[PDB]
Formats: sequence, structure tokens, C-alpha cells
Amino acid sequence: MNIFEMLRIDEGLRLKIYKDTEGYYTIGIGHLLTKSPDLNAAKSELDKAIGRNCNGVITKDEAEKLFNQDVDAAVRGILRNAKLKPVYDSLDAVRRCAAINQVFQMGETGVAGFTNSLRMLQQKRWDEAAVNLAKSRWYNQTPDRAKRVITTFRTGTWDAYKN
Ligand SMILES: O/N=C\c1cccs1
Repeated sequence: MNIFEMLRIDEGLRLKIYKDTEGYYTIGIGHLLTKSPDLNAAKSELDKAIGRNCNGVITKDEAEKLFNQDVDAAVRGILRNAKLKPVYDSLDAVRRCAAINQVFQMGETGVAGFTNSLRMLQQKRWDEAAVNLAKSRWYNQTPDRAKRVITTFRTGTWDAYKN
């Protein structure tokens, strides 16, 4: 297991524009196109991202290319975020994957409400952090995925994904 395999499980792979769990136009492996309810705006974003007229459909290679870009940008974002970087750097490699996963799903804006969880993670108070992480809109809206990510934070193992 690694971050790509982990997010591939959590996000799936769809080659046609679809709406994510929040109702937002998305494609590939959780590549958010726009929060606009306008499908045409989503198609424009898609074409811009891929560099051709896609008419709402991409290939697996194209999906994987966006995925690589998205994972990389997520990590690089964490590293330039003064609140997230010290916590991220305090973690072992497996828990770092949980951090990347959460940011990938919620964005840095989404992680802004997790100050108390972050503190517990940096303190390596794993059970306490796990309890705190679940007290969230995130948990309640996507519980099965959040449970997997939280188990990863709690244990620093891949137990929730090796299935
Ligand atoms: O927990 N979700 C995101 C992050 C944690 C620590 C650095 S990023």
C-alpha cells in the first residue's frame, strides 16, 4: 500500500464527468473540476486540465496523469502551509499518507477546522486524535472513508486498506 493505492480505493476511477459526494463535477480519481452547478463550466475545466476537447470523457492514462498532479500538489500545499507542515513532518510515512488523503478530499480550507486534531497528532496522542477526528462533518458525511483514514492515523498501519 501507498498513497496512490490508498486514494485510488477511496476515490474510485470514473472516466466520464460525475458528481462527487458533495454533488460537485469531478472526473478520474477524484479530480474536482468545479463547484459550479453548470456542466458546461465543468466541461471547460476538464478541457483546460487535459489540453484537448474531451467532451466530458477522458482515458485511464489521462485520469492517472491528473491523479499524479493532484497528489503532488496536495503534498506541496501541506509543505508550504505553516500550520500543517510541522504536524506533517512530525508523522511517520504511513500517517503522512492519512494526512495527504484528508487534504486531497477536504482541501487545506477543510483541514482548517482540525486544529485540535492536529495538535493531538503532533503530540502522538493517537487514540485521542482519532476520537477528535471523528467529531466532524467530514466523518458524518463520509463515515466509511473517514473511518479508514482515522484508523490509519490511529495505528500508523495499513490495516484499514489491506482488507
Ligand atoms: O490531518 N489532515 C491533514 C494534515 C495533518 C497534518 C498535516 S496535513
